[PDB]
Amino acid sequence: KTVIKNETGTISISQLNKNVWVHTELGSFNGEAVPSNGLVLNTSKGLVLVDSSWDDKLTKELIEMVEKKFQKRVTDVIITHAHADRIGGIKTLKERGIKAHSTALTAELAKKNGYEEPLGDLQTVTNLKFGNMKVETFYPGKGHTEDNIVVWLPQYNILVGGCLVKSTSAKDLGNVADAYVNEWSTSIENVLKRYRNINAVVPGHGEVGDKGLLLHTLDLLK
Ligand SMILES: O=C(O)/C(S)=C/c1c(F)ccc(F)c1F
Ligand SMILES: [Zn+2]
Ligand SMILES: [Zn+2]
Repeated sequence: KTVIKNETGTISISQLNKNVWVHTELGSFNGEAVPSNGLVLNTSKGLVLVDSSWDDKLTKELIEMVEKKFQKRVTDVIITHAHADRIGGIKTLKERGIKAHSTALTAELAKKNGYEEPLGDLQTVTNLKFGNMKVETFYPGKGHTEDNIVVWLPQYNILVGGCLVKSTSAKDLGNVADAYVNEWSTSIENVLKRYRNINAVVPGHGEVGDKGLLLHTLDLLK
């Protein structure tokens, strides 16, 4: 697939189909680069992102790269939980007039932790349409965090698992300070029950996979 990088290599976009790309950014933490993934949706009414990035500098540069390439503005972002990889660029979004969608719980947690607040407009199931691009958001229950949601593209059967879903390279659950490891299995089961025919699964970190990433996450939770 087509892969396009910034000069530093810290931001990359990879094409999944004509209108759907994965964005990946490296956040540097004590000398260790840590990548994280979101989506870029190229719609007839603008660009929509699933997730920002670790901080405002990276978010600014991601927006600028995609607006230049796709020749449209970023209009909306969906924030999938209130950790820095997802929400760290919220100040940039607000000051540019980019709408930052989230559940109410994600917005409360953002505020509790000193971030600017997203809209708190998403429910347990929300169906959005941007141009011709359909987007469903789903709260499956607690897992990696109490608030994590997934994003589904029904025209492509693409699931953005976010940090609820571990990549094949993840050999443990990672940081579980804010996680609910009992509920996590049930939450993944709720995803597997809702979306029974999945073409790709985008984890929060690591390589794109398929429903096997869900099953891998269930095994890590044993
Ligand atoms: O494993 C992950 O998906 C994530 S988001 C871990 C994590 C976290 F628990 C707290 C803060 C943060 F900045 C993080 F990156
Ligand atoms: Zn997280
Ligand atoms: Zn994460």
